[PDB]
Amino acid sequence: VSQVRQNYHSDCEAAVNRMLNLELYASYTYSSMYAFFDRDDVALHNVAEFFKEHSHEEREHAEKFMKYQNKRGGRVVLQDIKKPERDEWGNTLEAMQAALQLEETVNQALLDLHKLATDKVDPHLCDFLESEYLEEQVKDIKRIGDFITNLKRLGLPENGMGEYLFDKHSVKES
Amino acid sequence: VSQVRQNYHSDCEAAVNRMLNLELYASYTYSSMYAFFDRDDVALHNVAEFFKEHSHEEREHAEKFMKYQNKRGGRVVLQDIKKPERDEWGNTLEAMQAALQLEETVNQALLDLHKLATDKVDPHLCDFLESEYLEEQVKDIKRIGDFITNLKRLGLPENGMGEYLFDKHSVKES
Amino acid sequence: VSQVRQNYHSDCEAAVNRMLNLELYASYTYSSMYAFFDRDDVALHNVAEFFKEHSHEEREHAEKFMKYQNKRGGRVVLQDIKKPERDEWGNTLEAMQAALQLEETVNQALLDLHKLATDKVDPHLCDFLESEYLEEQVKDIKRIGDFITNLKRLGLPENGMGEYLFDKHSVKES
Amino acid sequence: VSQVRQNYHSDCEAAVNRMLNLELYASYTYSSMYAFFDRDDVALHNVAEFFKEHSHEEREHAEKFMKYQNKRGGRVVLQDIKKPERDEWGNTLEAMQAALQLEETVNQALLDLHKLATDKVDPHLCDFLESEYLEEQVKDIKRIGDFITNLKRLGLPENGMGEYLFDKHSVKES
Ligand SMILES: [Cl-]
Ligand SMILES: [Cl-]
Ligand SMILES: [Cl-]
Ligand SMILES: [Cl-]
Ligand SMILES: [Cl-]
Ligand SMILES: [Cl-]
Ligand SMILES: [Cl-]
Ligand SMILES: [Cl-]
Ligand SMILES: [Cl-]
Ligand SMILES: [Cl-]
Ligand SMILES: [Cl-]
Ligand SMILES: [Cl-]
Ligand SMILES: [Cl-]
Ligand SMILES: [Cl-]
Ligand SMILES: [Cl-]
Ligand SMILES: [Cl-]
Ligand SMILES: [Cl-]
Ligand SMILES: [Cl-]
Ligand SMILES: [Cl-]
Ligand SMILES: [Cl-]
Ligand SMILES: [Cl-]
Ligand SMILES: [Cl-]
Ligand SMILES: [Cl-]
Ligand SMILES: [Cl-]
Ligand SMILES: [Cl-]
Ligand SMILES: [Cl-]
Ligand SMILES: [Cl-]
Ligand SMILES: [Cl-]
Ligand SMILES: [Cl-]
Ligand SMILES: [Cl-]
Ligand SMILES: [Cl-]
Ligand SMILES: [Cl-]
Ligand SMILES: [Cl-]
Ligand SMILES: [Cl-]
Ligand SMILES: [Cl-]
Ligand SMILES: [Cl-]
Ligand SMILES: [Cl-]
Ligand SMILES: [Cl-]
Ligand SMILES: [Cl-]
Ligand SMILES: [Cl-]
Ligand SMILES: [Cl-]
Ligand SMILES: [Cl-]
Ligand SMILES: [Cl-]
Ligand SMILES: [Cl-]
Ligand SMILES: [Mg+2]
Ligand SMILES: [Mg+2]
Ligand SMILES: [Mg+2]
Ligand SMILES: [Mg+2]
Ligand SMILES: [Mg+2]
Ligand SMILES: [Mg+2]
Ligand SMILES: [Mg+2]
Ligand SMILES: [Mg+2]
Ligand SMILES: [Mg+2]
Ligand SMILES: [Mg+2]
Ligand SMILES: [Mg+2]
Ligand SMILES: [Mg+2]
Ligand SMILES: [Mg+2]
Ligand SMILES: [Mg+2]
Ligand SMILES: [Mg+2]
Ligand SMILES: [Mg+2]
Ligand SMILES: [Mg+2]
Ligand SMILES: [Mg+2]
Ligand SMILES: [Mg+2]
Ligand SMILES: [Mg+2]
Ligand SMILES: [Mg+2]
Ligand SMILES: [Mg+2]
Ligand SMILES: [Mg+2]
Ligand SMILES: [Mg+2]
Ligand SMILES: [Mg+2]
Ligand SMILES: [Mg+2]
Ligand SMILES: [Mg+2]
Ligand SMILES: [Mg+2]
Ligand SMILES: [Mg+2]
Ligand SMILES: [Mg+2]
Ligand SMILES: [Mg+2]
Ligand SMILES: [Mg+2]
Ligand SMILES: [Mg+2]
Ligand SMILES: [Mg+2]
Ligand SMILES: [Mg+2]
Ligand SMILES: [Mg+2]
Repeated sequence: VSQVRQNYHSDCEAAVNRMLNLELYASYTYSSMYAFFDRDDVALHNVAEFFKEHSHEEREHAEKFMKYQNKRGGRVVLQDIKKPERDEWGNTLEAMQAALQLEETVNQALLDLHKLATDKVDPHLCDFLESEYLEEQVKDIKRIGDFITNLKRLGLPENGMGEYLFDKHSVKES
Repeated sequence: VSQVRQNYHSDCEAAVNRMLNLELYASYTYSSMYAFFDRDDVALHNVAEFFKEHSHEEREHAEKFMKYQNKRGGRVVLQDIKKPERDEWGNTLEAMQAALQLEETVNQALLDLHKLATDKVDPHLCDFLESEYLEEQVKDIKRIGDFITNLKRLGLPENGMGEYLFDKHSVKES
Repeated sequence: VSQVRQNYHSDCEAAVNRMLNLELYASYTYSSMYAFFDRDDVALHNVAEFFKEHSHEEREHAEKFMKYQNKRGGRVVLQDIKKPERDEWGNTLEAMQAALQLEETVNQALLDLHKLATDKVDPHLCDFLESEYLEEQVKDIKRIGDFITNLKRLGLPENGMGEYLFDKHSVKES
Repeated sequence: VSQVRQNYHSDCEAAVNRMLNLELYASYTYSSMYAFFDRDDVALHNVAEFFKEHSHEEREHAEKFMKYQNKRGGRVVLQDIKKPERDEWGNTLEAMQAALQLEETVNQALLDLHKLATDKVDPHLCDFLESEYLEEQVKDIKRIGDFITNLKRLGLPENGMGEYLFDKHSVKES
């Protein structure tokens, strides 16, 4: 047993490792989206850079779980990072719809971990999730939902001019 | 009778309280518009912020009537602030049309108060309305009429791309 | 159902709308206090400005609930904003006593919402209340209790010189 | 007839000369108050300086009527400036009560001149009064009423400590 370990349940330790893996998985999916939108036959570079930044964010969130695990005296255990579900992402609407689902999946895992931390009476883990994850998750989901509404408004998937304009005006110029 | 009161008719005092209530009512309607355009299924954030700023303006104009009332030795009497007529506002065109009607209503109440102040030979109240309200009212009505013309030009309500572009180009970026 | 909605109970959504209304109600009561202390026959302008600032704070806290509601995919539903319980507020002691009761009422509604969020296993709503409301509420209650103790010390309600001095020294010069 | 004169009734010209005299009269009364509060056996120097500043303000307002008269092609006609009604002013309360009455008298003369300008269809004279006089008059009356309320609160005329404190805290330090 680690000399620092206190009030840290084995189940929470294991769930933190799973959460670490899921954040790496999410980062990898966003990287795939980046590379798709960077293609010469897709060529929406502001959308591409949005996904690249989100890939970096998810990787940072993985690293935070690693640091957390060690702070509590748990032990980081890594597994394979599964490739993304798709090799190509259709268009900006399809990608953002997939991003929404991914954020919802990550959010459910965070909420499930909070339930487990609550069940095991671990307020430090509860605080960690609430302070570092749950609100930024809600913000990201809201942003992507807002995007989807605008892409539909712009006539995606059929309206290429709409898709062009989204890339110029809804995501930051890169 | 207040020690400061001079040339201030009871009818004007009461009409100032009604005007205070109407400005609060107007502020509340603009707040509702703000919240509508902030929805994830509406998501026109520059339009939303336009209405939020107008809500704050109308609240400031209410406060100015309160300060006025006391300066003249009248007594502020508050009533309920009625909820807005609608819970949802359709789209940017419908909202701006409602905003135009609201500004016209507020303008008519201001013009009616000026008539009353004139009838009661109250030049200080006349000056107040002319200097602090009537011209800014005309400017706001003109701005919103200009907006409506452009929203029609852009093909509202059917043309979502038009609605998107209005939000990017006609209202200030927030 | 909103595309962003996750782990958000209908009961919580409705309680958030009620909380929004209560903050608007509170703002309106403080506005009334402002106008009372601004009267020529009351004329305690630092006290007046204290209440004006608190009215603006409560309105900002209402706006935060609106933004919250939309972030979670709930729907803002507005009701009338009831006028304050009194048209005149006696003196600084009576007003501060009413302010204390109002803050206690708002605090109880916040604590009740936290209980509901807890019952519905909504940690994001719990965090929101804890991070944005509950501590600032405790601070405001403490400040007003401290004020009441000093107003009693100063001999309110009978001691006008005491009331004058409170306005010069206990609330910020405006 | 002056080469510049247009739409300027003889009655208005004469009333402007009377108004000029009244402003000089008012200035002189405030000067008397200044000298009273400067006495070694009165010695309220912030109150004294308040009245001195008001004497200078009223003299500037006289000068503005002179300039007005010439701008319209009327002719400045001066009369004696009557000494103030009192040689000594009692205490701060009595003085402020007299100041209130004086401001009310000046305000009534301004309102009477506005009525005359209205009757003679002189919008330039109306504008002049509204823009340069009527609102600053209302502000001064409000300020002095507020002062009187506070002097009563402080226990004037009997409470010397109250009178001392007013001089330190309600009027600007000179
Ligand atoms: Cl342990
Ligand atoms: Cl423990
Ligand atoms: Cl364990
Ligand atoms: Cl895993
Ligand atoms: Cl596998
Ligand atoms: Cl694929
Ligand atoms: Cl495409
Ligand atoms: Cl967070
Ligand atoms: Cl958006
Ligand atoms: Cl289309
Ligand atoms: Cl957008
Ligand atoms: Cl009157
Ligand atoms: Cl009159
Ligand atoms: Cl009347
Ligand atoms: Cl009303
Ligand atoms: Cl009703
Ligand atoms: Cl509706
Ligand atoms: Cl729309
Ligand atoms: Cl104006
Ligand atoms: Cl325009
Ligand atoms: Cl069209
Ligand atoms: Cl435009
Ligand atoms: Cl839900
Ligand atoms: Cl859940
Ligand atoms: Cl539900
Ligand atoms: Cl309600
Ligand atoms: Cl009711
Ligand atoms: Cl009452
Ligand atoms: Cl009082
Ligand atoms: Cl807080
Ligand atoms: Cl204190
Ligand atoms: Cl006492
Ligand atoms: Cl204090
Ligand atoms: Cl003429
Ligand atoms: Cl003419
Ligand atoms: Cl003539
Ligand atoms: Cl004369
Ligand atoms: Cl004589
Ligand atoms: Cl005398
Ligand atoms: Cl004295
Ligand atoms: Cl003025
Ligand atoms: Cl004062
Ligand atoms: Cl006393
Ligand atoms: Cl004062
Ligand atoms: Mg060891
Ligand atoms: Mg284990
Ligand atoms: Mg595989
Ligand atoms: Mg618990
Ligand atoms: Mg936080
Ligand atoms: Mg984020
Ligand atoms: Mg996120
Ligand atoms: Mg996240
Ligand atoms: Mg463009
Ligand atoms: Mg552009
Ligand atoms: Mg009285
Ligand atoms: Mg009345
Ligand atoms: Mg109703
Ligand atoms: Mg007229
Ligand atoms: Mg103007
Ligand atoms: Mg305006
Ligand atoms: Mg307006
Ligand atoms: Mg207006
Ligand atoms: Mg939907
Ligand atoms: Mg419901
Ligand atoms: Mg009622
Ligand atoms: Mg917390
Ligand atoms: Mg905190
Ligand atoms: Mg606070
Ligand atoms: Mg509070
Ligand atoms: Mg609070
Ligand atoms: Mg002191
Ligand atoms: Mg001091
Ligand atoms: Mg000549
Ligand atoms: Mg003549
Ligand atoms: Mg004589
Ligand atoms: Mg006029
Ligand atoms: Mg003016
Ligand atoms: Mg003045
Ligand atoms: Mg004046
Ligand atoms: Mg004046």
